[PDB]
Amino acid sequence: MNLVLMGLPGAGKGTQAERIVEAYGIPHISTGDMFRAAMKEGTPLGLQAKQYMDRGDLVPDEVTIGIVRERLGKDDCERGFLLDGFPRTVAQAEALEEILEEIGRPIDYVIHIEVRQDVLMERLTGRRICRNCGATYHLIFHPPAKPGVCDKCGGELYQRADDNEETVAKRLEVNMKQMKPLLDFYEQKGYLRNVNGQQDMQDVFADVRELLGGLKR
Ligand SMILES: Nc1ncnc2c1ncn2[C@@H]1O[C@H](COP(=O)(O)OP(=O)(O)OP(=O)(O)OP(=O)(O)OP(=O)(O)OC[C@H]2O[C@@H](n3cnc4c(N)ncnc43)[C@H](O)[C@@H]2O)[C@@H](O)[C@H]1O
Ligand SMILES: [Mg+2]
Ligand SMILES: [Zn+2]
Repeated sequence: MNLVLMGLPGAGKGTQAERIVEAYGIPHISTGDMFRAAMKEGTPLGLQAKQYMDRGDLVPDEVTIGIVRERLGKDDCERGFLLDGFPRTVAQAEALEEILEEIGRPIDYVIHIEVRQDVLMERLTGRRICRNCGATYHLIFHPPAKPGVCDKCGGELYQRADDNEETVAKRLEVNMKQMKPLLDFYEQKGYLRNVNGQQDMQDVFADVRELLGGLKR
């Protein structure tokens, strides 16, 4: 299963990714994760990226496409993969089509997790993620068993620097602007599918699973 998740910041892409990866054992490729790792490690790309992320802006396309091209070629992606929050622009999506054509791993479905903007500030400011394994929690909607401790590795949870009210408002604007063109791109391709992301996380996952059920695992 060769999959893309798309959706606004806070829509639940990571939360569903965790469940898809657990159930199907495919690699999770998250450009935000990659950029945050590089930033933590202090690499030149991480430091460049940090500037955009801190503002809530997108990292430029070509560097982003580069890291994805490199990632997607690995042997662990032979039996499927899950792209989470890439592509984010039409240019990214056009480059991805070429990339997948070259290695013979074309997309099965793009899954649009649809959430209205007026619930996303509360989703993002109460988001808490594990420092070690990146497991996602929410202080209201999905708290850990023990406060501040990841249920999966027992790591400490933290608040992403970009999940602050001002940067959230920028991220929503910047990504909303990219959405209609990117949705139209894939709608024209024919394999865009929508999932209502304003349901309990389990019900959202049920809808995702039922869509994936036509694919080989
Ligand atoms: N391709 C690209 N090109 C250019 N730049 C790029 C790029 N990719 C990354 N970047 C750069 O990197 C930055 C960060 O990218 P990124 O890390 O991808 O952050 P984002 O794009 O801001 O998306 P999030 O990861 O913010 O949201 P999500 O949809 O995963 O939601 P979650 O499941 O966590 O859920 C949110 C919260 O709500 C909760 N929740 C989840 N589902 C539900 C539900 N059904 N009900 C209630 N609460 C829920 C969760 O527990 C959690 O607390 C970008 O801003 C940009 O600078
Ligand atoms: Mg994410
Ligand atoms: Zn953890």
